[PDB]
Amino acid sequence: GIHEEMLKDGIRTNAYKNAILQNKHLFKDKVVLDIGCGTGILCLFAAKAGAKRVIGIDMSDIIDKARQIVSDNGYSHVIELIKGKVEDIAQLPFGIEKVDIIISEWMGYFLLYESMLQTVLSARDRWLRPGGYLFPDKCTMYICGIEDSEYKRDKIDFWDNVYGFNFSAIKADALREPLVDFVESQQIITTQSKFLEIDLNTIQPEDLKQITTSFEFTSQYQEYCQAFVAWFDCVFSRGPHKPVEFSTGPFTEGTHWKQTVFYLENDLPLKPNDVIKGTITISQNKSNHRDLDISMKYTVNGGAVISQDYIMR
Amino acid sequence: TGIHEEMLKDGIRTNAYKNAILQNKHLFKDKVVLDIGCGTGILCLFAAKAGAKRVIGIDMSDIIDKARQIVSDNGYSHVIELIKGKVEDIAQLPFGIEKVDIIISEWMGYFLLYESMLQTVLSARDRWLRPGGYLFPDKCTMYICGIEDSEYKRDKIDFWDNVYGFNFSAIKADALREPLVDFVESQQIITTQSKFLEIDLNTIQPEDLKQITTSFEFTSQYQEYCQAFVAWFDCVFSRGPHKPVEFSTGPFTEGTHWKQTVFYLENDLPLKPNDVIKGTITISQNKSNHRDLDISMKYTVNGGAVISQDYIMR
Ligand SMILES: Nc1ncnc2c1ncn2[C@@H]1O[C@H](CSCC[C@H](N)C(=O)O)[C@@H](O)[C@H]1O
Ligand SMILES: Nc1ncnc2c1ncn2[C@@H]1O[C@H](CSCC[C@H](N)C(=O)O)[C@@H](O)[C@H]1O
Repeated sequence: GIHEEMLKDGIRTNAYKNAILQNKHLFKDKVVLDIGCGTGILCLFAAKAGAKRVIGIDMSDIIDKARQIVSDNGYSHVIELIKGKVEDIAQLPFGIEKVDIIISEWMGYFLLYESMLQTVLSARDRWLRPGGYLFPDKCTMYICGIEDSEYKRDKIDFWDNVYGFNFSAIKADALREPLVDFVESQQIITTQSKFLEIDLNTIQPEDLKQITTSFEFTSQYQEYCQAFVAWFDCVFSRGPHKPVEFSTGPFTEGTHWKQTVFYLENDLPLKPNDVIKGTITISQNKSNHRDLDISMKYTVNGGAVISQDYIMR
Repeated sequence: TGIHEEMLKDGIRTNAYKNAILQNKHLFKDKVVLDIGCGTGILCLFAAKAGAKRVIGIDMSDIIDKARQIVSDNGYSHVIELIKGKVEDIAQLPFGIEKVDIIISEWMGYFLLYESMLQTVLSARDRWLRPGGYLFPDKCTMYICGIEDSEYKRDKIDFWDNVYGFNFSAIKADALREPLVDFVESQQIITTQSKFLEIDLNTIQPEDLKQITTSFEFTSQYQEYCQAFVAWFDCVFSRGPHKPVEFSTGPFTEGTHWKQTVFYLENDLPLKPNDVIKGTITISQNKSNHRDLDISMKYTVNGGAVISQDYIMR
């Protein structure tokens, strides 16, 4: 079910498609490895671009349907597929020990949740020759404040009266869950703050154990603000002769990632030119490591510190 | 927890249960009530508010903890007792209770039967339900008809012929075997509706569910191509209410969270008005995953040659 959503993600798939096939001279005779190949669509892109040898890794049984897809499209001699977790691979096949390029569809929701980032960097440190390329290599995260009163009454305030009963005991866990959904451009009531940047060319895995950063944006209206919305941008920076990018924000057409919406326990009554400045800290949950802890502490006009904690479960 | 928000925001479903219970307070008053898969306890609260003397909720997930608080918060701790565990693992009901007067359960799965709690409801009925007790709800019937759905068949099935210039037809086979759980507009229905299954939880034996064999018949009303069949189930709170309560999950009423189940035809049927599509459906537990649903169809158009298709709901 995943790969239909992936392949129907036009904005996503076309970005990878353009960055690969629009630099055929770059790819020709290179050895390419594709972390999480799935149906093999990107392996097919690299092979079509001219790669001499392509390796796909994938842990599910989708590896089987991919072999057939690749055999059907006449690249079985070029594209070699391995079933398994990257972390279980003794050696790449055929005694290959270095690769020229690493391809991965690794970005999760909120970029980092259930992402393969920690896997890509492991394949990068094990196999990527000095100066190799990563498609993609650079991500920046943004955030801003929105007016979203209709949805906050519906997903948050709803538990105060459920068929006449008082279900407020759930209200806390509703606020703790960030919402993955689409936000309309009209709802934004502030400027946008860039609060994180990952460069897979240089970022070291240790620098991900706990991420500490901050954000700043200014309100433009006298308005109550009920949530913050984050999203990430992607660049195939190094490799193409002109850069390729796609966004997951609300100013362009949607991707399957949507946006991430973070509900404020108390609405901030903002006035124009109010300065919202704050700290975000992001780390893997202590108990279930596939969960994402995200803590926020912020102020409005250097005022008292509002703090909220979120778990992406 | 994502399940229970979805369940509770399903208005058509929750109000049917709300109506079947609170509209018979004289029936429920002083009864002992059992709730299979109580969740947040909303139905227990319906039962307690209805006048029940004792309500018991069973649930295997940890949501039972939040339900304890919700019950205490709405002032029913003395009525409603909650137990954590699988119903099939409960040694005895609490307090030395050995029989109950009413069983409430939200058990219906997708396509009514896929990953349904039906066989759990039935052990709880055979273990604890007094002779002549009530099951909320007790009778479900399934319907089927044929639709015009060419735009979505081109998009969900024909998509695999060329994805970004490559040939992905190897995916096509498994795409057709997977029934689509989704909403279909009534406007697309091009045939009469065939009722092809009926379950009465008062009398059905669990064994009679391992393999269900039945049939269906519906008539085309238009000159039109038909690309899929759509099935759905209705629910009735038959015995207990003095005027019956029901809700549907079909495309002529408001949507519920179950939506509809769509069965794509490998070959489109060019139908004419008054064509008769008649067939056998058989539904059985998959051999490899027992929680997977095998669904087999063999049918004709005007008694012509037998078209047959097989599906797995995984
Ligand atoms: N640690 C790991 N080792 C090997 N494969 C992994 C993995 N973690 C995730 N995967 C695989 O990565 C895939 C990500 S989906 C992306 C598929 C493909 N690159 C495309 O764009 O269409 C999943 O199919 C999953 O099976
Ligand atoms: N074998 C089993 N034993 C106990 N609880 C079960 C069970 N199988 C499913 N359940 C529970 O049944 C619930 C069904 S969801 C329905 C919740 C509630 N009755 C409502 O309508 O709002 C789930 O919470 C699940 O935890």
